[PDB]
Amino acid sequence: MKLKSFGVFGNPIKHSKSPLIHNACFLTFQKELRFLGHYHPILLPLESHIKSEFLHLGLSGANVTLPFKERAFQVCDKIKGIALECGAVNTLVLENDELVGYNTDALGFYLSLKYQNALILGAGGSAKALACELKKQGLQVSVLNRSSRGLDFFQRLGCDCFMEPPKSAFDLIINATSASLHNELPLNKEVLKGYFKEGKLAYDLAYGFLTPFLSLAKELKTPFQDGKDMLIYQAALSFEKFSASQIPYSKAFEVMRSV
Ligand SMILES: NC(=O)C1=CN([C@@H]2O[C@H](COP(=O)(O)OP(=O)(O)OC[C@H]3O[C@@H](n4cnc5c(N)ncnc54)[C@H](OP(=O)(O)O)[C@@H]3O)[C@@H](O)[C@H]2O)C=CC1
Ligand SMILES: O=C(O)C1=C[C@@H](O)[C@@H](O)[C@H](O)C1
Repeated sequence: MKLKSFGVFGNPIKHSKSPLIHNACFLTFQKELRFLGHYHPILLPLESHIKSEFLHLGLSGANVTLPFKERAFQVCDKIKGIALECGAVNTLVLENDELVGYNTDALGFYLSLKYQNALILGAGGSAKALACELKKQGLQVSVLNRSSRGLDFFQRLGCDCFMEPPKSAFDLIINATSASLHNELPLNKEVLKGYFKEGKLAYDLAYGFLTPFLSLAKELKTPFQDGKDMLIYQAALSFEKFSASQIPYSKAFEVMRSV
């Protein structure tokens, strides 16, 4: 049997539960796979090059997490599937000696979600995949962000874009910023309170602890959900891509969910 190398690129990366759930799958499916796969956390400098590192490390496949998903989109040799509409790549696979990118956040988020409009906080890789997905489900989408960079993408999708918080009600209030993992609110506390009091679901992408955003939803008795189901769904989808589409995602998902 041959060894194959995988990982997850990020900064920070120490929080990531992607190694745990993937490694479990690589062991569970080793015979099917006919290789011995191992998945590492990989802390990348803010100014390194995703493609060069992937190649230098000899990876067969990787995930990409904050703050690299839009950069991954720019450096792939080839993009496939819905990533072509996401402006963001979270899944890398070496295919035909080329670095190919995919996006599993869009469908992972779809699957994780059991609504007519949405407010997305955040403009980065995760927010782009989400906005693309929600617009496809027929939702109205508004995007509120700190900065005005990277908003052409949301305008062309047909979203309403803001730097000043709109005074209107949103069913879904989604925290797709990286504030939580640096552990601060994505927005002013009082503004956020008003959104929650009229909202139906507070959704934070961060997983593994109670974020300031979700603690405040909790405090107000607004229904809330963290990033765990999305993590596992996108992970499974990626694993399917890692396997060259041999292991079906639903098979990975059951192993990942239990570990
Ligand atoms: N459910 C799950 O398990 C998943 C969760 N998500 C999570 O979503 C988060 C975002 O990831 P990703 O999109 O790749 O990261 P990016 O670095 O691509 O984007 C992060 C965004 O958050 C914004 N932001 C950061 N700090 C603040 C702040 N204090 N206030 C308002 N906005 C802020 C940034 O704005 P600016 O440009 O102004 O800095 C940027 O728009 C991460 O925590 C990631 O783990 C991602 C995938 C899966
Ligand atoms: O925390 C993680 O390990 C990840 C989170 C999301 O950004 C995913 O998109 C990424 O592929 C892996």
